[PDB]
Amino acid sequence: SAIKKIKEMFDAVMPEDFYDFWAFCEELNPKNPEDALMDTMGLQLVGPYDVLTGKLDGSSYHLHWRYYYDPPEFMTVIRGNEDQGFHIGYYRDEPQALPVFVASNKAKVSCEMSVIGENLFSALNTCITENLKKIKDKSQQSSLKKMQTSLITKAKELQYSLATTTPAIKARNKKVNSKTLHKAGIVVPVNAMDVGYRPLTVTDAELKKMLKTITESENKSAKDKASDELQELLTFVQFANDEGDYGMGLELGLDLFCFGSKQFHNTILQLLPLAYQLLGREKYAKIIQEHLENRDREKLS
Repeated sequence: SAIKKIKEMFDAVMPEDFYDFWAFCEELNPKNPEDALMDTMGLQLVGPYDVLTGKLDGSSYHLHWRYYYDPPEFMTVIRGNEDQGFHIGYYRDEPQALPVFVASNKAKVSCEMSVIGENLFSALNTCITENLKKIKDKSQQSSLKKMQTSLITKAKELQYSLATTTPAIKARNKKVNSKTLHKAGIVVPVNAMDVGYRPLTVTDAELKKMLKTITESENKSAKDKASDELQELLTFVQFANDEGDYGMGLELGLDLFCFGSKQFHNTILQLLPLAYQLLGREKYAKIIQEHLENRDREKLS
């Protein structure tokens, strides 16, 4: 019941910890399981969790709670500080496949992704531990230190790891071709002849200086040269695409997306839609097309 409507609206299969985490929250706040973490740490379950609540019941739902710097692989499930744009979501290399780990992002700070666990129990344990080190009252150490005890004990009965990193995550990081500007990483197939990925001709630091000059610099000389250096990269990507190294177009597309400048929107759908479809990741091609279609938004709907 809950399963078929999540694949009805969000076209994706959720892990076991997704459903177990809602049960854990329902034992905390039975009326409003979504707001079980609200008074304690100020987080609310959203995204595919809104199917379990019923605020949206009666295509366009992937974008619902998709922040500015959320790549197609990222799907938000918990929202937080609205000044920082803090939120937690599942990172998923392949749309068919299950999420590889849980990650958080501060959309109003940078595009960088922070891996906080393999499941949402470890994700919450990481958030609790970080919050406990910051100065607070005696009662707010009391109120949240009880939730850590509750979180710990339910994680073990259900037998979920609470570590920040797990062997599977480390094994996945071995297969990453590039960290990307968001630092979460990209994984594409690479055959025996080492075909599939191709690194960028420029490093990440050099690349940001190239994009900065294009968007914010007053030297028609320097900005045209940097713009021409971007064309060389774009021209290298289609040589790679012709030869099968699809991963480079995926890296550079995500790097432009990570920079945040809306000047590169047209250039991003030059890269990522074509990349995701050559990689056999059709849905992620449709994600990015709609996200840049309307990127500045009231994430509620």
